[PDB]
Amino acid sequence: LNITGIQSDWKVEKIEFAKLTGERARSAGANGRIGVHGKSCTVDIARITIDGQTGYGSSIHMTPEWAEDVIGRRLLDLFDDRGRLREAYRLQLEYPVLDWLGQRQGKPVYDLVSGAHLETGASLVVPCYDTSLYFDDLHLADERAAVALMQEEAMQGYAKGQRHFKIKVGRGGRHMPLWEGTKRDIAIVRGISEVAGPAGKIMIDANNAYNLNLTKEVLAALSDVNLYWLEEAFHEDEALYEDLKEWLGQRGQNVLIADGEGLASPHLIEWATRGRVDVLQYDIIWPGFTHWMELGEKLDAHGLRSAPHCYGNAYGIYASGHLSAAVRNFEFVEYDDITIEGMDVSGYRIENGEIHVPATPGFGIVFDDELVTYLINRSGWSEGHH
Ligand SMILES: [Mg+2]
Ligand SMILES: [Mg+2]
Repeated sequence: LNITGIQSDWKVEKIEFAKLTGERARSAGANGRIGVHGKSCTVDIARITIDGQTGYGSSIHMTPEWAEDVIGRRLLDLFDDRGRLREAYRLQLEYPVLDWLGQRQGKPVYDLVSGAHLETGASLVVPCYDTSLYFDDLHLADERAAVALMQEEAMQGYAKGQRHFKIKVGRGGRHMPLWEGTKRDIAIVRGISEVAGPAGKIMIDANNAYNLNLTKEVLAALSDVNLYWLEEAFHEDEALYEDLKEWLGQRGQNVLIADGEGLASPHLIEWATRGRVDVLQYDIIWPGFTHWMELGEKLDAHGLRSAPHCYGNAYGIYASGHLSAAVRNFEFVEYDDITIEGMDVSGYRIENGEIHVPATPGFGIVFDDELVTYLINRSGWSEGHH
């Protein structure tokens, strides 16, 4: 981030907070470890005002008491001598602040953070995948029926421009009997592979419901299906992933190991640098965008891949698209089709397995000021003044 244009008199004038609500296009069922996710979605949003101009973005871990202590601070003082937002402000304010900087400079965040030296202008187009393939089949006793239902769901995404798909597996860990559930996982993946076709990338996500041998059984069953990655087969463990990697190598089966969401092992990155994990999946909100810019740099330096987790928060989708400009080995935007009341994302569009990020200021999302003001006053909160 270049902050040489930030004037020292620009101060945080107001911070306001509200929870926006919406719905995903199709209700999401269970996954390997927990129950139905549902259709309702929310996004916690803050609106910051600095030098008479507003910026909007995701905000977490912020209380009115915390914000009260930030009012009156100079924007410059929120940054490192290296142009990086200080740790203390990231979760609460990085998104509103980055949006703000984009509004004030009239640039999309991707241009602010890319560190690019070549002339800008080229449209930002980023691979994405459909993450919405949950255990939506559990009400069906028949395996073939289950496959057909999941194929239809994949087709729904395909019609909306999705070409790559992540399929939840691990049905036998908790929700179905172990052996039947595992057979069904395999059959569903095969079925979706037929939908996606030869250029469609297929990922599977067990949400830790497998163990090493169950994982080997599933992978062997799916030899003829080109799987792009295997995500959270079981809780990350250097010894188990070392084994799996060697096993995959012996079979010449090319499947990336992906991990890192939730409460990750504190040694996961170490394990990745030693070759046990290929794709890292820390969440786009926590630890966040600034963190990911630094992490992405380190991962790039080791030839490791970045695939920020995003689920449960629609805002993170658009953030992920912008982050891609700052990380060489950026894999995909994890996409969930969500409509949030008051959050106009129409500048973005999906086409042929890619999300086209608009070149408009900040994150290119236009919030409904009046609705947000209502929500702030009704249930949210406000600190500072105009
Ligand atoms: Mg996952
Ligand atoms: Mg994990």
